[PDB]
Amino acid sequence: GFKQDIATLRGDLRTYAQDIFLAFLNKYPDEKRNFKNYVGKSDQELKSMAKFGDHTEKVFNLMMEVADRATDCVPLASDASTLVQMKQHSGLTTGNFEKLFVALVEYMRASGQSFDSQSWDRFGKNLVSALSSAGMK
Ligand code: HEM
Repeated sequence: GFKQDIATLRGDLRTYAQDIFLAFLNKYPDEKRNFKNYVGKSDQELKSMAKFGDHTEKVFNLMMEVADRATDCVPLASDASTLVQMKQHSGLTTGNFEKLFVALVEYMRASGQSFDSQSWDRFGKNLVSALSSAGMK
């Protein structure tokens, strides 16, 4: 289930992080409007740009901690507060986070592997709710 999935992702986190984030950016190309440096780049290119590698590993390191601190796929309100308050996320709305989690669940659904994709779908919805409650637009 969900807690085992966190252990599976953590065991190859840099590969999973890059591959899910690319799934996100390829499913929702207008989302590169938050990442202008990523325009006109193939996946293999993006993987070779330092700020892509280093945002994406830091995104997934923190997302796995937030997932690990959750109860029944419901994140801590403190985790949502921390995420909202991040100066680098001033541009963003809950829509940006919803799209990341849609791509993450679709990635799990298409993988060869017994991920609990329904728990990730609830985690993504619950995080978006928590972000709204913490002050995200
Ligand atoms: C659980 C979800 C997310 C986490 C945990 C997260 C985490 C982070 C972290 C830790 C940083 C600091 C990394 C660094 O610059 O050294 C950062 C920066 C940033 N995040 Fe996020 N982020 C998340 C979702 C998003 C989403 C969905 C977007 C846009 C759709 C986004 C856009 C950005 C941008 C634009 C920056 C700074 C510029 C850059 O990425 O190069 N983040 N994020």
